[PDB]
Amino acid sequence: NPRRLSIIAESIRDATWDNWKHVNCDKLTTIIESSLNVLEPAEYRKMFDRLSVFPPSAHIPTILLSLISDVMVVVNKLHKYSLVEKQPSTISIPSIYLELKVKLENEYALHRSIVDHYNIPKTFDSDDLIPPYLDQYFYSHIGHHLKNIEHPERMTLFRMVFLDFRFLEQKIRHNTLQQLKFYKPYICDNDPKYERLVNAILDFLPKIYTDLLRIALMAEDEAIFEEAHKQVQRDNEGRHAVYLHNDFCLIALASG
Amino acid sequence: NPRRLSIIAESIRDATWDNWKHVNCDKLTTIIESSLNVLEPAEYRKMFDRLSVFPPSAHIPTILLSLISDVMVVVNKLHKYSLVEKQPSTISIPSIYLELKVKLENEYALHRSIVDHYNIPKTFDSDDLIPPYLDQYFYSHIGHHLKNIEHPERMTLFRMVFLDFRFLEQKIRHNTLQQLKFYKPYICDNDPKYERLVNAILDFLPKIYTDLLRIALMAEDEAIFEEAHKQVQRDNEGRHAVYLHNDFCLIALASG
Repeated sequence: NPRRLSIIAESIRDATWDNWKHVNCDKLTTIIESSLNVLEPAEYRKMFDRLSVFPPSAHIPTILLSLISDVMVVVNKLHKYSLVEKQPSTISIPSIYLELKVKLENEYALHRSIVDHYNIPKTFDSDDLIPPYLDQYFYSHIGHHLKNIEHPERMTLFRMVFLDFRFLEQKIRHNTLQQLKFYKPYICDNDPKYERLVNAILDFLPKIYTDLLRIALMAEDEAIFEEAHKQVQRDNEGRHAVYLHNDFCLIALASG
Repeated sequence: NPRRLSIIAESIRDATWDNWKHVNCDKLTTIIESSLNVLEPAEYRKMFDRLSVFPPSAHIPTILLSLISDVMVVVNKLHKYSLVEKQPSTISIPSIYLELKVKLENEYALHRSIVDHYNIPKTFDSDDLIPPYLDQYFYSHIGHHLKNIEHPERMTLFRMVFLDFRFLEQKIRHNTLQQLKFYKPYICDNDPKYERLVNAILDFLPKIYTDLLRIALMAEDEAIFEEAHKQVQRDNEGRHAVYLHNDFCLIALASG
């Protein structure tokens, strides 16, 4: 937006990166909070502060905010102001409102939120490894929250040691790098056995019903086949995001 | 009207079912009451609240309105305002104000109202099993009131054991269709021994003075013949719809 660019440019002359992200946390936050001041604080601001846990680029279902027609009427009026855009039927937030104001101001509800960010995903456990995930939230945003809560859920709920979530993520998303972005920045104290085992998994992961279990059989060195057994019991690079009508291709000299 | 339609569409666009009947409990109930603010609670609103005991869309007799001529002029001026249309002398109620206006707001006058709603039919009892039911109200309301009060009065005045209701309702409605709607859900208050007998007679009911006696004679395991003996002491589906004549007809392909 023009005002953010103008204020950032003016701040830079009096650093291109310090004033770009660090400074102006007390000038821009002033005007955006002045705009915020229109809302009734008791009911609205608290619900807004509940929303800090979401990824900066994220869409929000109604049940999650309900945990954290009253809720839908409330979000309706907050949208009516200019603070929460609803679409048919996830809901998202303006970033200019998202990553600046509530980023600065927050209580320790994060834990009460984040355990709820474990409470409902734990309920989303099915007989098989087919849980009713949400396409954008349960597939993507779950990694942040599961890393936020604790370690042991990392070796179970992200199903990296499992196999089904791979199929779910791949088939529902079209696509792969967006998983790697969650495969690398998600390696915490998950012990030597997994630190390294999931790294061996990740080395193979970019290299590509019965097909998935058969290919898991090859990685016998990893426990992937170990649970592929229970599942059956119960081209280096390829682009498909462009579907059809393509002619020619070529590659950067500088390997870029 | 183009007020409830407009507000319901607004609420739905801002769930087609929650906003249909469940939501708007604060915005369809304010307006449905704000319009009624021109009245007084001493005489009008009190009896109007008492009238909530009646079905969502049905009638009200003069005498039963009396026990729950002053009432007559009261409902006359209420008709004048806009509360209770008076017709020749059955009287019916608007469904909007009976249903969405007074359902949420109700004081515990139901006990006296329903005990009176039992007392009047008990007074409306004869030596034989011919009670002085009014044409429409009593036939369509004694079942509800009996289910409201207790099971033995249902056992008596439903006349599942007696045979006279089977004649009176069928020959005063033309049909037994609504008699089946009485029998099917009104099972709760009795005893399961009576309930299985009512199940058997309910199964017998859609299949079909002295003729009724002969029909009841065939059913020997039920008390209907047992009472039919005192009454005399003291086929397949048939519609009969258009009163002039009928030319052609057919059944839907999907049995629908």
